[PDB]
Amino acid sequence: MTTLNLNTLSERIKAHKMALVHIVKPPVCTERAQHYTEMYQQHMDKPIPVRRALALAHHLAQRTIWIKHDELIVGNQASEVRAAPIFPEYTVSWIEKEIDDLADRPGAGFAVSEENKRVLHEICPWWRGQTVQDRCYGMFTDEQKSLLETGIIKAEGNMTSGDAHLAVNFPLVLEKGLDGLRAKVAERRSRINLTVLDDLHGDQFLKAIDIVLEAVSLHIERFAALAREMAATESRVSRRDELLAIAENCDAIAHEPPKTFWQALQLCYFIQLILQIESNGHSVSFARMDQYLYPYYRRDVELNQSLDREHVIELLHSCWLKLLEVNKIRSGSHSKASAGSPLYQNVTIGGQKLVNGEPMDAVNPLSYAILESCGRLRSTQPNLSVRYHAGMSNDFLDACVQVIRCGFGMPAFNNDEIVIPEFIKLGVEKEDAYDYAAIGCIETAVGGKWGYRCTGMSFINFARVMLAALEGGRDATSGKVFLPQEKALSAGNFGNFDEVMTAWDTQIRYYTRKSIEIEYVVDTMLEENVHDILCSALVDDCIERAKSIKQGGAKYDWVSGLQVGIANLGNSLAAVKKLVFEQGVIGQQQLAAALADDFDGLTHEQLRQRLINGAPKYGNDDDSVDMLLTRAYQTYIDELKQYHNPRYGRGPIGGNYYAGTSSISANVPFGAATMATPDGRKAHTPLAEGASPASGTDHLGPTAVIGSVGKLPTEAILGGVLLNQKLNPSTLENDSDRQKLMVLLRTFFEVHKGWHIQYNIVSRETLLDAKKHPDQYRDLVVRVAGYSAFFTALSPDAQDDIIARTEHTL
Amino acid sequence: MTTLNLNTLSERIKAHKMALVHIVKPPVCTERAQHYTEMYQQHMDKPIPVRRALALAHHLAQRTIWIKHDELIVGNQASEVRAAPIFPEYTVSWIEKEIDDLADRPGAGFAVSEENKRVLHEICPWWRGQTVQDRCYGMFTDEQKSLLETGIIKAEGNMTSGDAHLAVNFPLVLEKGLDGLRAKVAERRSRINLTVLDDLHGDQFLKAIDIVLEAVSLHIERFAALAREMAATESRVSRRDELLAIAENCDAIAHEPPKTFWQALQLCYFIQLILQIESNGHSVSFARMDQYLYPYYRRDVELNQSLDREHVIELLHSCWLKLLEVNKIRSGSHSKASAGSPLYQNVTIGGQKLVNGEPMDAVNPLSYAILESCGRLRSTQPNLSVRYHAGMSNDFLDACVQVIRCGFGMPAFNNDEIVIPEFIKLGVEKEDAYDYAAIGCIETAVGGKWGYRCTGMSFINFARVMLAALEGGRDATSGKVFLPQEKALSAGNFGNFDEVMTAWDTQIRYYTRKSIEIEYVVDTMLEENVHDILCSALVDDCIERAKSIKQGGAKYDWVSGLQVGIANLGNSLAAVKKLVFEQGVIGQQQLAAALADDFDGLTHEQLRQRLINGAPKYGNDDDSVDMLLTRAYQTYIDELKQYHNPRYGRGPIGGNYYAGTSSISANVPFGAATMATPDGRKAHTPLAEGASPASGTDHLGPTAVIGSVGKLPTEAILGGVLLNQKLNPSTLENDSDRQKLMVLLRTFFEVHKGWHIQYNIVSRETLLDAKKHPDQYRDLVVRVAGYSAFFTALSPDAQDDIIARTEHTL
Repeated sequence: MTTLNLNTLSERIKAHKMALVHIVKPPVCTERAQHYTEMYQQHMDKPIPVRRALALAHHLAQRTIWIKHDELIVGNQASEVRAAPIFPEYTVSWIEKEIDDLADRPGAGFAVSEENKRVLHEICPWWRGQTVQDRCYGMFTDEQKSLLETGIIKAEGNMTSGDAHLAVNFPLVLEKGLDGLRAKVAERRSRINLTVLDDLHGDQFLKAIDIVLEAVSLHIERFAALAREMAATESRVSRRDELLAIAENCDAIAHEPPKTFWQALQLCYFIQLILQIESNGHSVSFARMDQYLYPYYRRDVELNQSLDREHVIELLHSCWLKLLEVNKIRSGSHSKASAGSPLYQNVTIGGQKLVNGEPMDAVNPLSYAILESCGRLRSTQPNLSVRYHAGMSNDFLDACVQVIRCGFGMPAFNNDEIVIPEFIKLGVEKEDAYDYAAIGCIETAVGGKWGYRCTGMSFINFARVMLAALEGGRDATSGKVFLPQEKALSAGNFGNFDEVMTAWDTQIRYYTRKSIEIEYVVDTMLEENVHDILCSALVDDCIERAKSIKQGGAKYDWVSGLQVGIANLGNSLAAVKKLVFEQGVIGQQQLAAALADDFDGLTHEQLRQRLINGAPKYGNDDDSVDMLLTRAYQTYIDELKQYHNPRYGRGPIGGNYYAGTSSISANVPFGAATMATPDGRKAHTPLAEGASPASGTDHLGPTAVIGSVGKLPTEAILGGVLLNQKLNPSTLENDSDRQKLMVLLRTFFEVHKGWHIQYNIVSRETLLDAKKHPDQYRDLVVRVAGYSAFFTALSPDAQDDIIARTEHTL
Repeated sequence: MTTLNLNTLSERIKAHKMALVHIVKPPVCTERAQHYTEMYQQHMDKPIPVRRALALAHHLAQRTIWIKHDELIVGNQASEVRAAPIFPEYTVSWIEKEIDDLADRPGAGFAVSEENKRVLHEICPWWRGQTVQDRCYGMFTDEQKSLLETGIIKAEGNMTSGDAHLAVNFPLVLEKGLDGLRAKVAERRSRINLTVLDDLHGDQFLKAIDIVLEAVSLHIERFAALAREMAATESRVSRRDELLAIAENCDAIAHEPPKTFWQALQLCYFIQLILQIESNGHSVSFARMDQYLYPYYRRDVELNQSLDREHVIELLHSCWLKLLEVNKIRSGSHSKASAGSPLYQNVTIGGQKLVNGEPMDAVNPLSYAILESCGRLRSTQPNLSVRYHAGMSNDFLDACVQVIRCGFGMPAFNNDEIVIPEFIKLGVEKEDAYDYAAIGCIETAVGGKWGYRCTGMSFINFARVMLAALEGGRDATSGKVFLPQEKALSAGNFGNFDEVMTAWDTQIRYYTRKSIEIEYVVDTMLEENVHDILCSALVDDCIERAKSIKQGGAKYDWVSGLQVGIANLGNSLAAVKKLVFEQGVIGQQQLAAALADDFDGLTHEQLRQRLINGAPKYGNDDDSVDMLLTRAYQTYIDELKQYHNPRYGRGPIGGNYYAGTSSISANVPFGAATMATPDGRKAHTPLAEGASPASGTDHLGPTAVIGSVGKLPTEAILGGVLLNQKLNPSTLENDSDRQKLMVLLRTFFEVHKGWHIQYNIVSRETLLDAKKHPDQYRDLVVRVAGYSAFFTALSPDAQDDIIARTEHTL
C-alpha cells in the first residue's frame, strides 16, 4: 500500500517557502496601474477590447520582471515579492478612501510606499466615473442602492474585481502551443466579412486576441533572455545550468507545443500567471492537472527516465510557491469576507475518464506525485481538490487521509457520484461532464469550456430576510421595510406556522428578484468595460464565436449566488415552529421583545437558552428541523427557475442559475450586521459558515451531521454544499480510526450523495499558542471555508470563529 | 383658374428677411459645446444614451434664448442670429486645423471671436480620442484609410455630423402632445423586466427619452416666461398683445396637444429646432405639412374664421425665416460639396391620400397657402417639393409654374407615379407608401416611420474608377493601384470594347464593397456613441422597441450612397467605344498619353475636341450612349443586392441599399480631384452634377434630355435621379410656352416615369452681375443640386459651375 513521504523538502524549497511566509505586510505595486492608464489614454479611439489588449502588451513589455529564490519555475506577478498589483478599471473608490489606512487593517495589512501613494493620487482621479463600480451605480435603481447599502444583499466582489472563477483550456494550450493558437485566430479572421455587422465586432475581438497572444510569446522570450543574462553571472555551476535549462524551456514554449514535463508545467504556469495580471479575478484554477500533464510525466519519469519522480515533486513545489506569490488587495470591508488574503488557486486530481465511451478510474502516478508534493509543502496554495468516485482505490483514498493528517486542510473532496449525473441532467455533454473539475473552493465546472463564476455571484443574507419575514418585512439592522407585510411577531397576528412560511416564501421571492436585477447590472458593466482577452482566448468557444466569455463565448454558462445563514434559518424557524406554535410555550410578542432587546436581562437570557436547547438543531439528524430548512431553501431554488443569466440565448448551453453555499468567510461580517435571531444567537455574532451546522449545536457526532447535510436539495445546489469538519489529531493515530473515516467518506458520497467535505486537524492548544507567539507558527495553515489560510495571517475575529468550531471524534 | 399674389410681404417679414440675408460672415456659438462637455465629464458613469439626454437638458436650461424681429414663431438655435453651434462629439479634427482660417473660406466663411477661440481651446482637447471620427479611424483597415485619403470614396459628412436625413412623426406629436408622449414612455417602462438583458438596456434608453421630453416641455415654458417678460417692457400695444398670445400658445403646447393652427405650427417648429440643437445632422424635414396641419387651418380659417388666410401666410413666413436662421458649419473640404451653407429643410405638399383605401388627390387649401407663402418669400428654406401625380389638377400645376417663375428654384417635383409602385415593391405598406414625402433634396421616405439617410451615405467617384478601369486599375490622381488589372490603354492590350466594360465591372464591384465596408464602420460608431434621443423618440417604433433609430428602432430602414460623375461615365465610355474601337480613329496608347498629359499641346487639344463633338453625349436621346451609361450603372446596382445595411434583421423592414445621385454640389470638389477623362473633360474641372447632362453637350432641347434621363433604371435609384434644368425668364412669358412646360412634366413623370425635375429661371447677365456686385444681389436665390442657395453666398467655383450650365428653350 502506497506510503507517502510527507516531511522532506529540498533546501531550495525550504528557503523559498520561508521567504514568503515571513512577508507579513506585503507591498503594493502600481506598475500595472500606470501602464494601463497610459494605454487607456493613448488608445481611447480603439474599441475597448483592443484598448485592453494594448494595455496588457504594454505592461508585459515594460514592467519589472525577475527570477529569485533559485526558482525552477519563473514568472513574477508584480515588481516586488508578494506585492499586490492595482487594477483601477474595476474601481478606485476604496483605494482613494483607504490609501493612508492600509498598514493596520486587521487580517489584511499592506505596506504602501510614499511614491506609490504619490502615483495612485495621480492615476485614480482619471478613472473616476469610468470604473466598473461607478458605472454600476450609474444604473442601479435607488431601491437597489439601498438594498446594497444595508448589506442584506451584497455583490462587492463582482463590482471591484474581474470575474475569473474558472479554469482555462490547458489541453488546448499544450496541444497547439502559442503559434498554433495564433494560427487558429488567423484562420478565423480569414472568414470575417466586414459587411456583416456581427463580423465587424468579431474582427476587433480577434484582433485583440492576436495582440495578446503575440505579447505572451514575447513575454516568455523576455524571461528566456533574462535567464541567459543571469546564467552568465551565476558562479554556481548547478544554478547556472538550471538557468540555461530555463532559458531553453522558455524559448521552446514561447512558440511550439511543449515537449517535456518541465516545459509543459512552465507553460501552464505562465498562463495561470498572466491571467492574474490582466485580471485580478481570483479562483483561477488549473482543473485536472494530473490528467493533461500526465503524458509528459509518463514519458519523462516512467518510460525514458529523463527525470526522477523526486525531480517532478521539486518542480511541482516550485509551481506551488509561485502560486503563493500571487497576491490580491481588497477593500477593508470586502477583506473580512476573504480572511487570510486567499486566491483559491485550485488543482484537481483523481476522478474518472472515458475510454472508448466507457468510464474508468483516472488516478495515475502523477495524481500520487501531486498529492504527495502538497503533503510535503503544506501551503495554502494550491487548493487541492480530489474527485471521489466509487471506483477510487483504498490505496489512493488512504494516501489522501495521510495528507489530511498533515493538518493544513487538504485534500478536500468533490463527488463524481452526484456531480456527473446532475451535470448531464442539466445538459452538459457526457464527455464534458466526466471531465469536470473543481474551481476555487468547492464549486465545479468543465475546465476550459465554462463561463465565469460557476459560483461567486451575489450574496443574500438568509437570516436577515427571515427576521424581516417575522416582523412586518422590517430589516432589524437597518430598520427599512423593503417589502411591507402585515404579519409580525410584535403584532402577534400569525395564526399558523404556515403563515410564517408564506411570509418567508413571499419575502425571499422579493429579495431573490432584487439579487438578480443587481447581478444583471453588474454583469453587463463587466461585459462592456473589462473584457478578459487572454482568458476568453483559452475558453471554448470564444475564438470561433469572436467574443468574450462575458458576451456568451463559452460553451457552457451556469452561475450561482451565495445563500448565507443556512443553519441559522433552519434552527430559527424550527425554534419558532416548536416553541411558539406547536407547544404554545413562547408568545409571539414575547419573542419579538427578546429579539429587539438582543436577549438582554435575566428574563430574556433564559428565554434564549430555551431557544438554544429546547428546540432541535440542524446537524443532529432530526427531521423536524432539517426538512424544515430544506423546505425554506426550496423556495429560493424554485424562484431561481423564473430567470435566466445574462448570457442566456447568446451562445452558451444553459444560461441559467442554481444555488450555492460556498460563502467563504462571509459568515462573520454578515453576522456582524445581523441582529438577534430566534435560534438563540445574539446580535452581531457570526452566522454558521457555509452549510455546516451552527458551532456547538451538533452533539451526535459526525455521522449525524452527514445525515442532516445529505437532506439538503444537493442536486439543485450545484454551486456547492460546503461542509467543514474539525478533528483532534489523536482521532486518526490508529489505522482503526483512519479506516473509520474512509468508510464515513464512501458512505457520505455514495449513500447520501454529499457534495464535499474538508477537514481541520489541529489541537485547540496549538491554535491558542499561535495567538500567543505568532513568530512561532508562521507556517501554521488552517482550513477556513473552501480554502486554507495561514493562522497568523488571520484577524482575531476569524481566528476565534475557527477556534469555536465543533471538535468531533470518530 | 387660380392666380397667386407672389409679391406681397408684410413689413414685419420684409425687415426680418433682410436681417438674415445680410449676414455675410455668420458667427459661431460654443454654448452647446461647453454644456455638452460639462455633462459628459460629470456623468461619465451614466450609459451613453442617458449621458446625452442630460447634456441636452443642461444645455436647454442654461443656453441663451431670445425673441427678435417681432417674430410670431419663437425659438432660437444658438446665442446669436444665424450662429452655427459646435458639436464636438462627432469630431474636433477640422476644428483644430481651421480654427484661425474660418473667415476667408470661399463661400463658407464664419467669424470666430477671440473668446470663442479661447473656449474651444479648453474644450476640444478633452474630446480627442472620443469623437465619432477618431473612433472610425480606430477601426479602419489601412486600405480603407488610404481609399478615403485619396477621395475616390468619401464619407466625410457621416463622420463629422449626426445623420438626420429624415422626418419625425409630426402627427404623433400633434395628436398626443408632450404630456401624452411622456405617458406613452411611462406605460412602456411599466413593461420593463430588469432581469431580461434587452430590457435592461431598453430601460436606460427610455429613461433618456423621458429626460429629454421633460426638458423640452420645460424649455417651451422657458420661452413662455420670456414672452411675458418682454410683453411687460413692450410699449407697442400691437406687439405686446402678440407676445401675450405667444406666451399663451407656448403654455398650451408645453404639455397639451395644440388646438389652433398657430399652436400646431409653433409646436412643429419647436421640434424641428430642438432636433437640430441635439444633433447637427441636416436635411431635417417636415414631411407632409400641408396634410397634418390642415385640420387646424380648416378649423381656424374656414369653419370658425378665427384668423384670415393672409395671417396664416404670415405665420408660415415666420416659420420659414426661423428655418433660415438655422446654420451649420463644416470643414473646408466638406463645405465645397455643400456650397451655400445649406440645411435642406424640406416641406412636402401635394401627392395623394387614401380615403377608405381609395386613392384621392390630397391637394387642399393649405397646400395652396404653403405654395403661395414660399413664392412671396423666395427664400432657400423650406426646400419645397411637390408630389406630382396624374390626377393633380391643371390649376394647381400652373400655380406651381407661377412659383417656379419667381426665380428661386422651387417648387421641385417628385413623382408618385414611380415612388409609390416601387416603395410597395420594396415592402412598404400601401398605407405608408401613399404617405411618402421628400427628405432633404430629392430622396423620398415615409415621414415618421423611416431610419436615417434614405440617401446620403458614402460617395463613390465613378469617373476616377472609370479612369482606373482604363489604365491598369491606377487612379490617375493619386497614383495608387487599389485593384490591379492587366489591361490598360497605355499598353494598348484591350482587345475590344467588351474587355473595357469587363474592367469597369470588375473595378466598380471592388469599390462598391469597400464603400460599404467603410459605411459599416461609420454607422456602427454613430450607433454606439451619438444616440439621437428626441429624434428616436419621435420615429416609429423606437419607444416601443426601447432603442434608437441607429440601433434598428425605425419601422423602415433603407439607405443609399451617392454615385458622382454620371454623365461623365457615359460620355467617356461612349467616346472610347466609338472612336477607339468601333472606328479605330483614335489609338489606345494615343488616348492614354493625351489623358496623362491633360490634353496639353495643340495636337492633343485637337484629339480632345474630337472626343467632345465627334462622339454622342448623354442628354440627346441617343441610345448609343444612353443605354451604355445605363449598362455601366447597372453593375453597381446589381452589386448592391449582395449586401444588407447594418440595421438588417434588427427590427426594421427592408434593411437594404439602393442607388442614388443626389450628390449635392460634390461634382465641383470631386472634379477637382479627377484628371482628364476620355469625354473631353480637362483635369481638375467640375463633373456633371446629379444625373444631369454635362453642360454644353445637350444640344437637342429639353424634350431630348428627359428622353435620355428616363432611360436610366429609375426604379433602382430610389435615392433619386437628379435633373437640373435652366431657362431664361423670357421662355415662360407666353402661356403657349408655359403649357409646353406642363405638358413635358406630365410626360416626363407619367410616360418616362422620371423621378424629379427642378428649374433655374434666371439670365446669364443676372448671374454675372451678381458675381460683380454681390451687395446688389444679396437675395438672389439659385438652384444648386436638390436645394436652393443664396448666389452671393456660393463659392466662385460653384457660381461658375451654374453659370456654365446649359440654357434651354421651349
